[PDB]
Amino acid sequence: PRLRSTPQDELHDLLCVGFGPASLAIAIALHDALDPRLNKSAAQPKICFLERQKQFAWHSGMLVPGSKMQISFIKDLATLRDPRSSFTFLNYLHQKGRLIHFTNLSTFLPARLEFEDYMRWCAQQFSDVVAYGEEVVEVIPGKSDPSSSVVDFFTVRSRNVETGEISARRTRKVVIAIGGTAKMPSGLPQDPRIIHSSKYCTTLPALLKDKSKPYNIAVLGSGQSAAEIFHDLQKRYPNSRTTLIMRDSAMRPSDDSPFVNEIFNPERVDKFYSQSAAERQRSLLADKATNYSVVRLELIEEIYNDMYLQRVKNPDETQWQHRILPERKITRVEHHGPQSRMRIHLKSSKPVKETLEVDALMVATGYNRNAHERLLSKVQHLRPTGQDQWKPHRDYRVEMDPSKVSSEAGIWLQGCNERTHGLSDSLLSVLAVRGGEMVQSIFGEQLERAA
Amino acid sequence: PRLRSTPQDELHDLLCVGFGPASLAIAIALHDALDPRLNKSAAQPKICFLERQKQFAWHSGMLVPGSKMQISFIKDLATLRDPRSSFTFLNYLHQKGRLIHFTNLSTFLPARLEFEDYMRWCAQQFSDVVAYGEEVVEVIPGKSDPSSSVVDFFTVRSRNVETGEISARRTRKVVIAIGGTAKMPSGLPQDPRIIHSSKYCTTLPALLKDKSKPYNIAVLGSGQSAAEIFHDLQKRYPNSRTTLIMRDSAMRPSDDSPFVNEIFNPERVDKFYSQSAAERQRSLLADKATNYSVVRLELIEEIYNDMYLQRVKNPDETQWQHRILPERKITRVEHHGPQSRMRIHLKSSKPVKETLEVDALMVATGYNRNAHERLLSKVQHLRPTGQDQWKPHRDYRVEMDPSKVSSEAGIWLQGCNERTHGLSDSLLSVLAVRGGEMVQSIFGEQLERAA
Amino acid sequence: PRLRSTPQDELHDLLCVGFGPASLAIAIALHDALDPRLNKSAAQPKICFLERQKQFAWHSGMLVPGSKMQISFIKDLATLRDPRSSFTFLNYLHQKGRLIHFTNLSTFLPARLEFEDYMRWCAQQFSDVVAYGEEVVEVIPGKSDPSSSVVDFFTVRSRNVETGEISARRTRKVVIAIGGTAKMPSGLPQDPRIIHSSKYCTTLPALLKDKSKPYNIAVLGSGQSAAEIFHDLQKRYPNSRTTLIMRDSAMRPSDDSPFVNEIFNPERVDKFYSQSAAERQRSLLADKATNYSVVRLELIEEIYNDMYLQRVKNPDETQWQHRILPERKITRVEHHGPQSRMRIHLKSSKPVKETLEVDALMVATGYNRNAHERLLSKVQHLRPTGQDQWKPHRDYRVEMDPSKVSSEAGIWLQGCNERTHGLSDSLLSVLAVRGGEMVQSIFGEQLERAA
Amino acid sequence: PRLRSTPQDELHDLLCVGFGPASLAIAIALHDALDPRLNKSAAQPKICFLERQKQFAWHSGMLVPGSKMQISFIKDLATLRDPRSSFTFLNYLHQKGRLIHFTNLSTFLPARLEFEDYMRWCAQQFSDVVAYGEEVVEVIPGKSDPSSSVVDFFTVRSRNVETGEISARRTRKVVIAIGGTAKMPSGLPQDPRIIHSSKYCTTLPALLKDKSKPYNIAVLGSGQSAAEIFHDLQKRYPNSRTTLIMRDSAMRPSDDSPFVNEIFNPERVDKFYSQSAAERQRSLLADKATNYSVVRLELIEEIYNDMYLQRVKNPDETQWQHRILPERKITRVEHHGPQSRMRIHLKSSKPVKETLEVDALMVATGYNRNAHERLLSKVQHLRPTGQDQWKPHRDYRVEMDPSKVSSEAGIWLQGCNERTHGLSDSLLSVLAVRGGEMVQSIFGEQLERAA
Ligand SMILES: Cc1cc2nc3c(=O)[nH]c(=O)nc-3n(C[C@H](O)[C@H](O)[C@H](O)COP(=O)(O)OP(=O)(O)OC[C@H]3O[C@@H](n4cnc5c(N)ncnc54)[C@H](O)[C@@H]3O)c2cc1C
Ligand SMILES: Cc1cc2nc3c(=O)[nH]c(=O)nc-3n(C[C@H](O)[C@H](O)[C@H](O)COP(=O)(O)OP(=O)(O)OC[C@H]3O[C@@H](n4cnc5c(N)ncnc54)[C@H](O)[C@@H]3O)c2cc1C
Ligand SMILES: Cc1cc2nc3c(=O)[nH]c(=O)nc-3n(C[C@H](O)[C@H](O)[C@H](O)COP(=O)(O)OP(=O)(O)OC[C@H]3O[C@@H](n4cnc5c(N)ncnc54)[C@H](O)[C@@H]3O)c2cc1C
Ligand SMILES: Cc1cc2nc3c(=O)[nH]c(=O)nc-3n(C[C@H](O)[C@H](O)[C@H](O)COP(=O)(O)OP(=O)(O)OC[C@H]3O[C@@H](n4cnc5c(N)ncnc54)[C@H](O)[C@@H]3O)c2cc1C
Ligand SMILES: NCCC[C@H](N)C(=O)O
Ligand SMILES: NCCC[C@H](N)C(=O)O
Ligand SMILES: NCCC[C@H](N)C(=O)O
Repeated sequence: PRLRSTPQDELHDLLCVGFGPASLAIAIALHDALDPRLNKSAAQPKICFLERQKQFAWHSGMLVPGSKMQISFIKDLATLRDPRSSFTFLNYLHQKGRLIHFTNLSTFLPARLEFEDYMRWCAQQFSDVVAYGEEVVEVIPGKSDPSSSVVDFFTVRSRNVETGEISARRTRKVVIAIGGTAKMPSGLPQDPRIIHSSKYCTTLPALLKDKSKPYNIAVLGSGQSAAEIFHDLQKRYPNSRTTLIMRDSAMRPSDDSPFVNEIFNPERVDKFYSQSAAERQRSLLADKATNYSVVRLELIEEIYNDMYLQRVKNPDETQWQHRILPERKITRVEHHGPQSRMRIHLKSSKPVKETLEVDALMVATGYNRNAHERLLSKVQHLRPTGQDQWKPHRDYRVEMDPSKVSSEAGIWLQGCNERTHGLSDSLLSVLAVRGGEMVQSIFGEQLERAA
Repeated sequence: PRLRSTPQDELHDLLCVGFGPASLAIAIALHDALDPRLNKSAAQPKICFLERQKQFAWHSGMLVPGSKMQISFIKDLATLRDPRSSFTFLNYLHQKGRLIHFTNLSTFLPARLEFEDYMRWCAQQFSDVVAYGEEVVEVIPGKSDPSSSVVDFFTVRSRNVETGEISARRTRKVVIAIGGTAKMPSGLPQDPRIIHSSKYCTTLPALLKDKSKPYNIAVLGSGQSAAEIFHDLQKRYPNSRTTLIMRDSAMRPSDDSPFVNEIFNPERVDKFYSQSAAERQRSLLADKATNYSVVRLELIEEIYNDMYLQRVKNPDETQWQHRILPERKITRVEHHGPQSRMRIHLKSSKPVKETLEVDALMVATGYNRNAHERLLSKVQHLRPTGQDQWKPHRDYRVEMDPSKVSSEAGIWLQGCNERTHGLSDSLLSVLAVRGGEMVQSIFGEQLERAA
Repeated sequence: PRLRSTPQDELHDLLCVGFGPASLAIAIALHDALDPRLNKSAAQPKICFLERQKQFAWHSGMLVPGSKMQISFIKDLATLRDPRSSFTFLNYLHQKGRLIHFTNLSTFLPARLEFEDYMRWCAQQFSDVVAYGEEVVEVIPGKSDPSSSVVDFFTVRSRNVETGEISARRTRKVVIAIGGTAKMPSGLPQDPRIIHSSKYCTTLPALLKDKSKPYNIAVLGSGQSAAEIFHDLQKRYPNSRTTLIMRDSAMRPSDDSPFVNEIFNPERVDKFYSQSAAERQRSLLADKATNYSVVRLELIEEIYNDMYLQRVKNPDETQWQHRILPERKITRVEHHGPQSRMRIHLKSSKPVKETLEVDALMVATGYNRNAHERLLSKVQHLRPTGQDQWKPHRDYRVEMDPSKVSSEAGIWLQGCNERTHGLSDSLLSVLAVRGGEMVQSIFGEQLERAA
Repeated sequence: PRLRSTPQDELHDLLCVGFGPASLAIAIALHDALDPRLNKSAAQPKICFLERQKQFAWHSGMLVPGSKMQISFIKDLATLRDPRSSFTFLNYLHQKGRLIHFTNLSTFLPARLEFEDYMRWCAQQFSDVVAYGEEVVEVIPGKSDPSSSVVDFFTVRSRNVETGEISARRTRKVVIAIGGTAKMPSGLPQDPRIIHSSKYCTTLPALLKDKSKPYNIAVLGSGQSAAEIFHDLQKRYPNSRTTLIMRDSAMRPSDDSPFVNEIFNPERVDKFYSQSAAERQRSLLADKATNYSVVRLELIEEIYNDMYLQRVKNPDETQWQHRILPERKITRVEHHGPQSRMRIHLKSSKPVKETLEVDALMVATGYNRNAHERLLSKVQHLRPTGQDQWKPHRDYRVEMDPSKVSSEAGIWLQGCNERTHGLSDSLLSVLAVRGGEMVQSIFGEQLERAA
């Protein structure tokens, strides 16, 4: 099958906000559900994806040279749902003439560059139904009978990133799959020299143009992003003096041990979801080291080894080209001085220390997943009376007042539901299976008519 | 699609001798070629497989506990030809409800027990076209016009392993895929206590019945089979005294390094085949350590570690429970004595040493691949005049005198062609791709009519 | 030098309670301080060690086959203080004729069996100054002038483990290095079938005598001890049905990552000690995963793999020979029934489940380090007024009222000071350096006279 | 003890030619034999070492960034002889304040930079007895009674590398420990752009000065040196186009498997030496993959991975920045052209291909160990009549006619005796033990007088 485009003016069955991996997994699952080769029961649903980037890209600001996936390739966008799918990583390799060559690597962990290209190869097959350069700015409730008190569609308004014009599309069902936004410490001032990890590859080279210059560059944080940037900077700027600032005492290893890791299994979502709010909070805390503020062991070991080599060359740590400053917090940033370097004031992170002069501060402090709140502000009144937070059901559809919203209309959330669905929610871990679940939840009636 | 059985009395399009992995890969490729889901161009060919075992089994005498595949699961019976195939290892796992669980192991190397079950799961889907308990004993030339000098079919005669009756099936094309036979040193006498590695799991427990008894058991050889048996015996018979006898100075590691390993790539068969006899002989020798008389490093290290632990317990090697005797050869076996133990006489393997008294000698000396010669003795006269060896073309069809044999008739060899096709010939390495190549070579005309 | 014995009746310079690794490291450091070859400045101090075991043994109840050290051999009993010492692991190997052979293993982690033998080899060299089979039962204050209010020696009373007779030795200085006692859940009743991990190898075989019998054996806990026992039982009793009961959701991996692991460095003791009580408590919690309720990754992976193999054989987890039951707690133990099996009642560990019938319950719930409290009850009054807990100084000497105790008398604690000295206190990590520090603290005046 | 210098004019007991690791191990063993702390039996022997380098350096032309030892640190210059020695790698680390830090790396394989510094630290302690900048040019026989026919000393003549003046020293005993000389293919012409691997770090940067320039650089060979240079060039010159030319089909992995590796054990020298010439030749061939024309697996895998990444970026191998050209041999080098690039003509190495234009050719073709022949030309007549090759005894002393040479005079060879003493001869493997053996062989009489 081949998904054809729907004219902008027609009522859509589904409109998806964002075309990152989460939305792409839904597109793939729909294709597969409509394929007679895979689904024996298999008109076309009217679907559109809106993506603010001008083309498909996966965390392009963090495509650090040599960076690797932290998940088995088997957990791609189709395999766990159907290994026979044309959208598996192995079939992508076969199509590229690279399958035997990848096999000879004996690794489950492709370069992030390669995995992005896999997803790009998948994404390109849906170009007819994806509108790029469209930033969704609001979702507005709609009534086919404006005199009634029942909402039965939604209008999704997006802004063209190049022209700035506003387009509207109407749909019975909306999916919001917009990932996360850069989290910045509230104490830090705004400055072109202060840059979030998410914009590392895309904006730092424009600030620090000469790769041979002895720049002083600090990195704030101790998670995977902070470690990757710290390590890369030492290769990208060979004569630089880099400094890793962390409030913890040390970089800590990610837990990928097999029993613990079973929390990422697709079948575990049912189990997690059915737990109480207290139990879910308890569970997420207990398993935090699988995902948050943690670094892959291999990378920790490499950075440690690099530090040891500095010790061999010079026993005085204060003279090392690259340094780590643990149990520190930034208390003041001077950035109005005549020189191109900022002055960073540090204290102990325990409940006055040194001063650093730097050309740039990379801030690897993670992400927030609350941007859907702003997009859904105008539909908040459709929630049950007195409810001031969106409550996703197991099938990811948000709860709305049944007396206010028709059964045929709804809004689903994707990627922002860790609190209710578990640690796998924001990752690639369950995307293949979740895509299949989403297609059933959204298009079930049509698929049942064929079944 | 589903391959239906052909009545014994009808002329077959293809008859395959053996239903091990090589024949199974052909069955799978044919299924896939006939599947409209995978091949858009896709009556049924008349096909039968004859297998001497009573059911599908893969080296059952060597299904040693804990034994592992020495090849990536990606090199299964379909993936390298088509990752979308229902016969991939990953789809097998999915069907069994085990895919996520295998993923969590982070290994490319399943237990041999698991891989056999994968192949058994594949094999069971062809039960309608496989006759088990049928040992093929001869291939006889046939002439549709007996007064002419042109052969245009073959009669394949098989012996029922239970009843002993002789059945005949006629076919235009024959494939011989019968693997290897046990290679035994010519100096060794016949004795129930002298057993080839291929019969280890199936016959040794019948000889040495009490698992707690202090048996003396020797193992001859230094390849993967010898190492696996040596290591297993120490677990199976905890109180036994085992001795590894080898003519080499040491167990040597298998070469699985990535550049060298590319010799096993499916596309390399073309390159190898087109080389001269001298070059091919040279090439096979240079790369011998990838496959022959070699042990997986991990297993060498485990055995070595076990030996070290014996040293900790006792510094006198002569007192060790389990011993390795390198650079030795057996010169005499006494096995007519009144006691249940044989007397093995050893000398240096260099161009008189000790004596061992043992309850059993496991002989792990490898395999010969010449059994097709006996089966094809009655068709030898169809080869070009003066040719006293079978010459497989690139497509595995043996050369026959075109003035004696019709273009529609032929015999293909599988698994015994290392001399012409390379080190991957006897392994699982190229089976998926080779199956596809075989289906084209044998059924091409029919498939072209559909294409 | 060679430490000669002191007659029981003479006033000792030092008496050490316990001859485990901590006391042995002090003996070694004293030898080394007195050796002219190592210390250029170098009468004999009057010293005695009292050990309740009949000979040197290191956690003999947990010398599980195949069990390994969780610390580099470089952190032996001398190397970190002086690599030239005759008491290094490498010199032990050299003396045994095993150095080259160990080198060829390429491991930093010897078998626990080997490391015990290293320590036994060290211990045997101090046989003249160690009294075995002597259980210290009390430390009594002594006054050379009984009419005065100043304590200037201590009497250490011990009970002969064979004869039961009481011996007394007088000393100016005492070291208490008695390790830990078995920690048992308070809810469990006393029963010969309920056995702590510390008595696994020494007492379980006496209870379950027939190694081939299909016993049901449970294990309580999820730390290294629980994992080792769980794994071993499956080898020791091949036909048994084992069950691992844990309150956590999963076995979690030990953190041995290099930055975090620096907390075990000898120089870090100064840093840890100088922190506030609050900071120390915070620090110990943050780094808990380096030592407590954690399993070596390799062992987790092996157990996981064994579980997967059960899945291959049978997809129904309830039928598996060996099982893990996570998030469970024991609420009732029935052990008065006519059968030889106890009935264990389980519930969820979250704030009624199944029932198990077992022949034995192995309880791997860790250790307490409070036994010094009982031994020092009669000297408690020498602490500063109102102080109801022993307060070790940096040099491990407990604080006593200077107006009550002479400067030449004192009591040191070893191995029970994690709260004040850090996570390395109970381990082998800092023993070499700590031994040297202890010798200076205790014998400094004599050593200064030579210096 | 401290070895004092001998005036140039005095008769020496020993003169050693070369102060690389082999001579340094002798110096260390002598120190240790004379140390009362280690040898209880312990005037000073008159000794001098002559070294052509201006200071101690270990293969400085191949101190490639990130390069690692291929041998356990335990096989340092003392440990296998005496772990108590002050000259062990661990004691070096302790002295540098780095022991705990190295321990935390969990590696047996220090950087070559670190190991050189270890050896430099050892070497500096013998500065009084080492004359640097002295290139030995000949050994001349000497007779204390010139009218007699008996040689009883040797004169060693050396050339000052700075002034060019000739100095002579007289000695009863000589050791030649001069390592190897650069082996170059005889077909290659002399050119500043054609450089042996041994001069990579020291001379290539002087030829290719701009690290950012898009140079074309070829590497000839497929051993460890060729792989290290190939890999490093890609980092040193990021915009370069590198090409690895090899006559073999692939880089092959070094055999470091534990049983095979036992050939490097010090005790194995006795066993190897006592074999016949035929057996020794056979043995060296069988074990070639442990040392010659082989690459460490880890490095092969890294290079392979780098090649795969090029494939991801571009499926056309001809466009890759860095390429490997297997089964090739150089037949013509054009190097008289007006451009700065040479033209290299390649053919198949099998019994016309492409053309490469390159700025430099690195030639990693190994070493010869025959330079002692030139130095000993004037003493050849002292060998038994008709003997045209030097024959080292087990103790490394060359055979001389007893009627021509006094028992108190002799010449020993070190590092060039693989044919007679085995594969460990040229390596660090047996240096500690061999040093001890050499001290006994040379100074035994003096040491026996003390014993
Ligand atoms: C550097 C990095 C590496 C990672 N690597 C891994 C890994 O190895 N394995 C793993 O499982 N997880 C990984 N993750 C986790 C990651 O969250 C998932 O891989 C994945 O990106 C989640 O997909 P998503 O579609 O939910 O969110 P995203 O990938 O963020 O996609 C959301 C999309 O919505 C678009 N969008 C946002 N706002 C709007 C708007 N208003 N209108 C229109 N479009 C909009 C964005 O442009 C984006 O394309 C990584 C995360 C980071 C930051
Ligand atoms: C113990 C062991 C482990 C191995 N593991 C691996 C591995 O991990 N990876 C890998 O790539 N290679 C491995 N191999 C190599 C092995 O040769 C292939 O895996 C595979 O078995 C080859 O398949 P085949 O069909 O050519 O031969 P076989 O597997 O031997 O199958 C031939 C079949 O023909 C039947 N047969 C024989 N004679 C007759 C007759 N006269 N009439 C009818 N039927 C007959 C036999 O019963 C058998 O079923 C292993 C080999 C051994 C011995
Ligand atoms: C199974 C196990 C394995 C371990 N493995 C490691 C490892 O790999 N690495 C590591 O660093 N740590 C390990 N540890 C931590 C362990 O605590 C230390 O290795 C070490 O045992 C501490 O030595 P110690 O002398 O302080 O205590 P102990 O080893 O317990 O020694 C105390 C001694 O005092 C004796 N004693 C007790 N009471 C009396 C009395 N009243 N009178 C006389 N004598 C008495 C005891 O018999 C004992 O010999 C392990 C612990 C366990 C339980
Ligand atoms: C790049 C490289 C890396 C290696 N790494 C390892 C390793 O990891 N492990 C290992 O076991 N082996 C290794 N080797 C093997 C190596 O041969 C030994 O490590 C070691 O160098 C042998 O020591 P030697 O003293 O015999 O020879 P050399 O190290 O070559 O020392 C000989 C010395 O004699 C001097 N000399 C030469 N001619 C004269 C003269 N006419 N007069 C005066 N002085 C002279 C030289 O300047 C030199 O200092 C490596 C070899 C190379 C090339
Ligand atoms: N940060 C990525 C975590 C991936 C997870 N361990 C999984 O297997 O799904
Ligand atoms: N449980 C033993 C921990 C040992 C510690 N990682 C150390 O290196 O000292
Ligand atoms: N090329 C160095 C080889 C070192 C050798 N495997 C050894 O252990 O001595």
